This record gives sequence, structure tokens and C-alpha cells, in this order.
Amino acid sequence: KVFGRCELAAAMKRHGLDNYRGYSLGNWVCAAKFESNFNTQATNRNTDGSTDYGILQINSRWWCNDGRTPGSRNLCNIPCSALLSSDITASVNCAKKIVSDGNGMNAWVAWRNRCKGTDVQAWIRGCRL
Repeated sequence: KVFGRCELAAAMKRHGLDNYRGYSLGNWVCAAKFESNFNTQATNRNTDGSTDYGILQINSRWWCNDGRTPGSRNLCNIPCSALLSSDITASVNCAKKIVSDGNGMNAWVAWRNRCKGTDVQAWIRGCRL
């Protein structure tokens, strides 16, 4: 599914992401924009052989099982394919665990490079929330 901007903001807020570990909703929308362009089916291979899955590009090196990442853990206890569902529940839950891991949203390199320090409220402007 490719979410609309406000549509995704609403879903993330219903799933408890808004202000989770102190990160306003705009931070999460912005991350998703640059990770996946709001597409739950996005996948991308990393240099190390792991793969990133879903709207928040969660990686198989640590967080999900894809059967093909030798280093690996599955700390979210989830097949990576669950992260590609129309229903964002598994991506949200696993993102809550990642953002709690010590480095906050820095775990998403794209968030650090493209969202951190910017006016992330713009990403939820105009949305009924």
C-alpha cells in the first residue's frame, strides 16, 4: 500500500507512535517519507547482505527474519515479510523497539540526514489528527 501523507500520520498516531520516546509524529512521517515514500512494500538490499523492509526500512541484520542474512538476529520476533503489510502494526511495534535501543531515531540514518533538525511539523500540517 502507498499511504497518503495525512493517512499515514493518522495511522502512526493511532498505533501510539506520536511522541513515542519523545519523537513527535512529524519525525516519524518524515522518516517514512525518505525511507519508503510511504510505500509499505519497499525493500532495499544493503551492502552487508541484509535487507530493509517496509515503510520504515527495518533491517534484517537485527530486527526481522528473512532467512537470508547470515550475521543475523530477529529481535522483533517477526518474519521480515510482515513489515510489508498494508497494516502497519508490525512495522510500528518493531520501530518502537528500535527507537528504544539507545540511539533514538539515529538508528534510521535517513532520519539523521534528512529530518533531524528540520521543521518536521510540516509533515503533519493540514492533517485531521
